[PDB]
Amino acid sequence: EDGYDMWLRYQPIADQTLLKTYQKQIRHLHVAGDSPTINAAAAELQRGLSGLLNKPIVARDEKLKDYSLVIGTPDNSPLIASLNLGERLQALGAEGYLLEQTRINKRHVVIVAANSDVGVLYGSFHLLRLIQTQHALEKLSLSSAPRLQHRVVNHWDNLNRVVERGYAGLSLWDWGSLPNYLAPRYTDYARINASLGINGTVINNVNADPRVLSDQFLQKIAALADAFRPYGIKMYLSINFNSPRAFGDVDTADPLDPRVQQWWKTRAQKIYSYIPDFGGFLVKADSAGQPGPQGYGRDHAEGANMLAAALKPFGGVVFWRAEDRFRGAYDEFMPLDGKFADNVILQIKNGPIDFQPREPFSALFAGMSRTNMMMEFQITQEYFGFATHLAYQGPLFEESLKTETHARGEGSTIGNILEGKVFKTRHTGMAGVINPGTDRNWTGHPFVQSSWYAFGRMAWDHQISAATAADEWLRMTFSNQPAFIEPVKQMMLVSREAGVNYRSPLGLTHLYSQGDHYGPAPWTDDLPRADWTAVYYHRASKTGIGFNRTKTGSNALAQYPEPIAKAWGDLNSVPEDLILWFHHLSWDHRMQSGRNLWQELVHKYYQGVEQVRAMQRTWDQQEAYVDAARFAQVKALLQVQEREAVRWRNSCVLYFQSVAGRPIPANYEQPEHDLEYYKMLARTTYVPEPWHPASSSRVLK
Amino acid sequence: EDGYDMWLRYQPIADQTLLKTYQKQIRHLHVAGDSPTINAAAAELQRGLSGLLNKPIVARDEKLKDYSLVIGTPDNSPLIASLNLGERLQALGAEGYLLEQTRINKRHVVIVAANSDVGVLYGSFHLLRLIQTQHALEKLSLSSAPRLQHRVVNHWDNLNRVVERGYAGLSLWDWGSLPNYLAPRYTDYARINASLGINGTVINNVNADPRVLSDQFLQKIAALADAFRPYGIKMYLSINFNSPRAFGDVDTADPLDPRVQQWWKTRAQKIYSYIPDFGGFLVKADSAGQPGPQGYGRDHAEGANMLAAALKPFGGVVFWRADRFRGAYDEFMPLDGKFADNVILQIKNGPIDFQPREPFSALFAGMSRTNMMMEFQITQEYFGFATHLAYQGPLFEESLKTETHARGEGSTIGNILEGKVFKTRHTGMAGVINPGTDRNWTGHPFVQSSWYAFGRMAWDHQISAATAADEWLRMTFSNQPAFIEPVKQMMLVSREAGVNYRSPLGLTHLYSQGDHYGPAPWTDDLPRADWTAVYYHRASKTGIGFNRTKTGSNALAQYPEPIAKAWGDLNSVPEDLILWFHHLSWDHRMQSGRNLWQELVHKYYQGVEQVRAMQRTWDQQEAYVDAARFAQVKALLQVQEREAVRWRNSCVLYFQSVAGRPIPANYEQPEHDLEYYKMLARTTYVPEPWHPASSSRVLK
Ligand SMILES: CO[C@H]1[C@H](O)[C@@H](O)[C@@H](O)O[C@@H]1C(=O)O
Ligand SMILES: CO[C@H]1[C@H](O)[C@@H](O)[C@@H](O)O[C@@H]1C(=O)O
Ligand SMILES: [Co+2]
Ligand SMILES: [Co+2]
Ligand SMILES: [Co+2]
Ligand SMILES: [Co+2]
Ligand SMILES: [Co+2]
Ligand SMILES: [Co+2]
Ligand SMILES: [Co+2]
Ligand SMILES: [Co+2]
Ligand SMILES: [Co+2]
Ligand SMILES: [Co+2]
Repeated sequence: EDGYDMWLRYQPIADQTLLKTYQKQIRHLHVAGDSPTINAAAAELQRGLSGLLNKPIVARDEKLKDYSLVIGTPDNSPLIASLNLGERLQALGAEGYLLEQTRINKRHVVIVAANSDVGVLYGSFHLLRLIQTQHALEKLSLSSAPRLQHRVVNHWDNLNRVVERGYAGLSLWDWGSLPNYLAPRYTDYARINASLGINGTVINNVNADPRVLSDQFLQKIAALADAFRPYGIKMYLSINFNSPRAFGDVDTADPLDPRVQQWWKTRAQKIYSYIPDFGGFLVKADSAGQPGPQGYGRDHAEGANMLAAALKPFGGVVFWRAEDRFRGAYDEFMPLDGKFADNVILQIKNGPIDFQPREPFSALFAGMSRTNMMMEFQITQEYFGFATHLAYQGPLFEESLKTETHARGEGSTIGNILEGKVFKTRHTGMAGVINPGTDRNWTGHPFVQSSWYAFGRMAWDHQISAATAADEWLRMTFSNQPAFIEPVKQMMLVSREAGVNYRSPLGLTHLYSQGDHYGPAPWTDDLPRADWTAVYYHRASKTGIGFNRTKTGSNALAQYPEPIAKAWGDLNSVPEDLILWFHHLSWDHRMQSGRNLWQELVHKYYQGVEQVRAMQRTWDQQEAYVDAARFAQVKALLQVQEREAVRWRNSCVLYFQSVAGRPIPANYEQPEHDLEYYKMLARTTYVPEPWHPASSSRVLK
Repeated sequence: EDGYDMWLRYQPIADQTLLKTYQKQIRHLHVAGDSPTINAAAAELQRGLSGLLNKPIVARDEKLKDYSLVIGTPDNSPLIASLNLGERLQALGAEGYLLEQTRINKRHVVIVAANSDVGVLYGSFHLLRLIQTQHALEKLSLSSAPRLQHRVVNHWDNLNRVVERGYAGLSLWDWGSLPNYLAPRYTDYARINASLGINGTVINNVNADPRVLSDQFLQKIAALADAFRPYGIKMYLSINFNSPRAFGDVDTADPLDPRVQQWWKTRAQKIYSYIPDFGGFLVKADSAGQPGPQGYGRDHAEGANMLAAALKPFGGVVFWRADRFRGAYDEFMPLDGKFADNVILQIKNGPIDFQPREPFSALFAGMSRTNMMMEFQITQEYFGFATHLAYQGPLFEESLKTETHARGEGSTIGNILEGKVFKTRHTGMAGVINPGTDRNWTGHPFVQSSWYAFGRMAWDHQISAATAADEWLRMTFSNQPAFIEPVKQMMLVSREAGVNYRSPLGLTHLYSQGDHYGPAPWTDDLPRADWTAVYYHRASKTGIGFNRTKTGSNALAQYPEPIAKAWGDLNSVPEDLILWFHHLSWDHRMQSGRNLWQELVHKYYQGVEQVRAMQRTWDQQEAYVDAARFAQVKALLQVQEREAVRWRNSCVLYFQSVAGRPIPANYEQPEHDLEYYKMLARTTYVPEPWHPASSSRVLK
């Protein structure tokens, strides 16, 4: 195996007793419909059932045979219509489905039924997933519908095909041969995403290139959209707010200028002439040298609404990305609550800083009550070790979605807020920055596939656990052997926390080398902005560490609902895993463990390395259950991870020691090298990413 | 089929009668030896014979069975030794081999016999190739030995994994996971190269990163060298001449400074501790802001010899890379004889820079006391990146069979390289392949054929482009004669088509600078005139061409007298080179009867028609090719035709604007005007990750 199939591995069921049972239950595949989407579902079931059941199962439209899988909607399949599903289908809406073992004219059947063709597609993938994961079909009766409307992936891909925060190869999109060459991989990409119910893609970098709106590129993009359409995936583009100027058509991009308004309306007309079901726009504006409305003295609602007005006649939406930097997004956007148009959705990262290994929830989610919102999670491992560290992100996503905000009573979880139940809003969604590439296994590190998987599962149902998604993924990707699943599932579940522990435990954050983000640099000071440095966030000194965000410091806690401000502001109740986000504490503060804060910091850094070492031992125990190639690859990558984790640990412990002046407790292995040595390693250790200039650095001392 | 196997496709022989014959001839595989290299040969034969013959053939060391393939050297295989092959075998040297149907102890056998283990490996690949190309084994008796010593590939790969002039993905070398992860692909890379007898690789860019010589990277590089070693491929590195300074160890890199001499000696000792059979260095120096000896007021021999002295105790070599036309010749000729015996001057086929046709580099006929090797380009820097179909076999054949008259008749470029003209110590050729992580290694499927042809010609420089194409098509696509003939001819015309729609008649250097994707024959006003196009063509209202005769730059005087004579005389100069050497009036009448203006138009239009004919030919092959590669090549040919039209229109309209002559009415008038094509040059996507032009946001 080389990862190309990801979790859609349609190999014969290994449990021979179970295989025989499936073979008895599904002897035929009945498909009456013939739309592109139903055809895609039929093709997936034909290849999937044939592979899993080890016999030729061909989709046919013929008189119903005993022991058939029958798929369709009441509108395209008279067999489905005859069951008179009624209210049972009503609950499923536009994208849901019902899977059920039943009878049609005394024939034994399993149905995949829906209101829409895309619901049939999603249900077909779930039916395959039940078999892939060795679940029984006898007495099957289940229905499901997605809990969020816009379930999207994001690709930070430059048109030169280098991917920003891209650790898995070049951009999938081969502009040089588009629109002429419809590569099979474009269809495989659509299959991967549709298998999770992902229904949208933003294919181009948020650091946006205006060329994507030119005819030259719209023709190429349309060819991708055509490949994606049968699988239910709408096309979206990141836009450059200054495009009217870049195209030399208008001497300003001010959204209140009628010529600018018209430029975008005319451009939307052009887009929809190529892509009649185009989803809309992703916008990064006035952030990091990206142009925006504030460049013309206008606010973000004025800019978003101008774009939204251009898209509204075509049914498009705008995904608008949202002294103490922690306070920034909330302070910028809270005054605009209620000012955005109904087809604008504010796309907000899980936390207020930037995808750090642990962040508290973004206060905007509990504060904006009159604005559509959507979550943005990161899959690509910008902060979790590129393609060389194993870091299943399921637990990060779950932790986020199940976080209680107390916005409006108990049950105001991030997930319930996203679903729209808390504040009663129109558009809902989640976006996942996946940044795959042309590597054979799409994601570089095999385990990044598990993070993509969990994100799509959770976008469908935000209460799905990291454990459940890992169990599925492991079954689908590797093995159904219980003795494999349990230890590898636990290895996955600990991997995120390991990555917190050897980098920045206890509420520490932003300790990375700038701007490449591969390795440690907790000493970083003196950049163009203080909030780019590490020292700004940790504030370590001889007496203590941490950033005071209570009422006696920046009072960022007042940005949160009262119950959260209260819990996090009191040392007696604040979780230790967030503590240094909100409190500057003396090194002698005693933690729950009985250690002082210095000792606890050291313990966590050393624990992260030990957790990696334990993952290595776990993986080595699985040799009998995994193919030799992927086995060897993951074993090797875990060796790289352990070496880097040691570098992280030694770099940060020695750095913080240099500031606190306390000894590393004697039981721990003392670093043989000094802090200067680790500063030298930070300057000289290869940064394994094509995009960031640090990978080209010739510094050797 | 996704290209990953390239030409090593071990699928059952499609001709059922032939398949049965092979199955009767090779029923067993006998391998007595067990060195890493013999094991690699055995593994290749096991997978290849099993695939091709559609039955399990397992390498064994057991009592000889009737109808066996028996491989080895006299030293490792008593069966082979028992044949007492003597002089016939020994004459094939350290890399040659004998393939022969014979008998041993009354058993019917086919032997793969050699003097060395790598010779067994090479012969094993040829044995497989005979089967793959549906050649008969009955009465087989054939021997071969390579005609050049150093048969190397070059990769212009940056350590960030972006490839310079790289149109086939990221660099293969995954530095972030090395040395720990020995990816299967590293072994497959070695297999591909060893199947052609390629015995060296320079893995990193000539625009050299000094970190390759650090312990951090040497550890990584050694892991690659380890993967390559069983396949007979030595590791080489491009070096940065300023490394002593970059490492902070010396405040100069002057090769006459004893501290510099010692720095390189110590560094070589370090390298050879990691890689005991390290091949040596490739060097690009004092070229385009690359550091070199001239930066310290020293000459290229002083610089090369300093590096060479560091490598000599370990048996390593230095591949030193060599009116702009007269540059090279005038720079190295004074140094002929001044280079050490482990220095080899690596010279591009022509004096400019891999242009679609160039006259031979005069250095090849001039340097009579210096080791030389050829450098050819496979990656399509000047032939359309990964979107154009351009088999390069004809370019390499054209070069290698060129008579130079260096020491009278018989002084072909190939004979010079081989050491038959000037007595020499080291011989070779280097091929700039620049593959990457794309599934098919080369982006465009047909770039594989160029890599193939280069490897066959490095082994035997008299192999034709046609012979190499025949083999590659059989191995890669189909053995059906009705397929082979038209697709072979399509391949053979593809180079010339790429000359014709870009720069026929001796025109050159008409590309967009510095990305090189599209036309820009109007380019003037760069920091150096010899970067522009107009410098080369000198087009005016009265004529076109560059005078390199005795009345102009006299570059022809750099060639042997019979070439200077032939090319200086309008009566004998080949028309396909004419504007390299003569500035001619537009009314000059060509052999066709057209005037030069008319002939220029005819050639540009011919190139487009040649691409359209390639399209029609390919469409006729749908029955013989798998659906996926069929569709891919079909689509790429559409892109190529669109780009060829852009090239033709841009250049014809440009030259028209200068000559002020009409395009004859039997040619289709361009869709738009010259300004429109200047706009398309600014705005047409440049499909390469490396060159900054692919990031250009210019829209007008
Ligand atoms: C795509 O830009 C990224 C950027 O690479 C990273 O440094 C950070 O600033 O986040 C940005 C974002 O989320 O837009
Ligand atoms: C690798 O550098 C190349 C360069 O990309 C190209 O522009 C030309 O100058 O040739 C150089 C060379 O052959 O060294
Ligand atoms: Co994988
Ligand atoms: Co870039
Ligand atoms: Co919506
Ligand atoms: Co574990
Ligand atoms: Co202490
Ligand atoms: Co191919
Ligand atoms: Co680069
Ligand atoms: Co030699
Ligand atoms: Co043809
Ligand atoms: Co005329």
